[PDB]
Amino acid sequence: SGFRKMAFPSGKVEGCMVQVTCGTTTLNGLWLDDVVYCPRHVICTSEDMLNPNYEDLLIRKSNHNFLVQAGNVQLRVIGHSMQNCVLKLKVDTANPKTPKYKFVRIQPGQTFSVLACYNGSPSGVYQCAMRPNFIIKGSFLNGSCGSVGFNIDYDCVSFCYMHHMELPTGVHAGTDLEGNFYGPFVDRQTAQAAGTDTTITVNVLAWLYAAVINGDRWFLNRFTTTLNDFNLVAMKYNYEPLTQDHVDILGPLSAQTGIAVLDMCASLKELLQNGMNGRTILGSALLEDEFTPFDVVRQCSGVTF
Amino acid sequence: SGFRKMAFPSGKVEGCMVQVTCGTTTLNGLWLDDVVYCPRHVICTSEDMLNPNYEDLLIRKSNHNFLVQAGNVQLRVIGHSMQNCVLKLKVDTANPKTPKYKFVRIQPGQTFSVLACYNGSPSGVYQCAMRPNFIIKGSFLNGSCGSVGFNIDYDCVSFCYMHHMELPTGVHAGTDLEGNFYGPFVDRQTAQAAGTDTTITVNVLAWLYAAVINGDRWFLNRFTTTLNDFNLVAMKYNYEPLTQDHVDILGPLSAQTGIAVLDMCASLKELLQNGMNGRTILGSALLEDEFTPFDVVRQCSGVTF
Repeated sequence: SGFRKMAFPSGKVEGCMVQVTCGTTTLNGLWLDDVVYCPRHVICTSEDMLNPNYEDLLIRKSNHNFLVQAGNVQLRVIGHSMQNCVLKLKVDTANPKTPKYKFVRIQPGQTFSVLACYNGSPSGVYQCAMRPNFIIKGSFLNGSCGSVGFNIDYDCVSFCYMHHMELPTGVHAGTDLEGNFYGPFVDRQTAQAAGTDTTITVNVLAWLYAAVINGDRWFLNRFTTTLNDFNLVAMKYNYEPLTQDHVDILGPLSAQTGIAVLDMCASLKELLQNGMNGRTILGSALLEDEFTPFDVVRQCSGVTF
Repeated sequence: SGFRKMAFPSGKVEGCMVQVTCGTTTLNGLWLDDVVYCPRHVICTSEDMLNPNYEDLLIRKSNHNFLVQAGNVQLRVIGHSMQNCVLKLKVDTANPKTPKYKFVRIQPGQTFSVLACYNGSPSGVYQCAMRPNFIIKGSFLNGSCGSVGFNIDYDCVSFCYMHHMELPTGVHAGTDLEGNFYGPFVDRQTAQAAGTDTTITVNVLAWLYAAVINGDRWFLNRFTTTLNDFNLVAMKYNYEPLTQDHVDILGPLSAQTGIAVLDMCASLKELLQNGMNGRTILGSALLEDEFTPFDVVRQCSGVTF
């Protein structure tokens, strides 16, 4: 037993990380089959970033202007094109370590692992949520751009995120692997702000179930509530409203624990109204919202890959 | 910027995980060169675990009684011996994925990554501290035994932990890779308890430095203190006493931030005396002690492997 924020094993992703250099700018790329995916802002100077016309900047770039280095070996780039906010560099060698993979656009509230890289070399790995306002709160230093986020289902890696920007507020923004940004963000150094940060209610509930399963139950109270009643309360605390789908999704946890979803909602309500009074739940003094219901099930039954 | 509890990339360790089965018991082993390391309690029934004589139980086991399976391939076991609380199974094939490695006995307060495995397959990876009372608080389900903890320095993996026991209290105990337990624990299902859980003061300080570097400085106050003064306070809050060595170790962070170690100690003192008043530091409502000073430096400058 015991419950941790756990990333997926990163080996399959490690073998896909390369270094992409164009002009003075170096960042990370993802080498799958004979294509290297990286942020298009690889082509920009720091001055360019204030107001780039990527189409114009791209005109002055040829295949030979993109140095792609996989460990100590130079890849020959035989073609390139822009797809939304990513570059696809066609290279002449298929990555021999290409895993079974998908590209997936994840929903707000869903979680994934980030393999933070610099100069195409991995630094570390950690679990993240795509927040309701479409930012993530990661750890991304200079050079980290092109680092990816992913899930694994057995042998298949689903890539969902590529890092592109740190906003003035210190939060992080990026795209799916087709290069469309999560949220309204653009690949320009301007004032952009994320909206109100809201908590992923369904995730908090899952985490409370994980707690109970693990012996933390001091927070279980004698009340129940209704979806509408609970949601009134959720609104005030900037919690995402809870829907019947969310309830359905929590069913297996409800069943395992014998605690009806709405009874757990009532426990959550008291916690929002009265706080934790200096206590903890699974070694946290606040309500953790970076575990999905599936994450909880996955850990609590020990699914492997 | 931004600051996360980050594990080391796990690829190098993944390629060393196997499944060890003896009788009805299956767990994980670490395959390095031509040796598989696993917990000796692989040889025990659940009844045996109440009071095992490992020497006697071992007498009835031959090489052929240990099924070692690396992915889908059976390894031939050509020798076996007991070293403290681990078995070393000599197999006839060197692991072709053996990385540069060391075995190291870590000190209390030091951190490492755990690759949680079941049936020799990885589940996930997360960062841990060896606590002052020699337990870790992990996530280890049935079958997880033999999962390892490690650090990486560039290409060299330093293995420091193998999981063996969950205590009645839900905390976890294990050995170094020579099979000596951290702390007083034994590989028997009896009442054993860890002592008083104390906080790793030097780590809390490092984390406060990480905070400041990242823009969280609301907790900086106008006071300083002395080692002795601070320690009086530390005693009361069950914080490990701070020594001159710890101060020395924090020097680079002191220098980068321009905040003297003893001034940061005074900030910490007020936090212990007055709590956080419902505020957070790097998105935590309590004092995080699972980052070493080196961890902080490592992340804040983006060291790769």
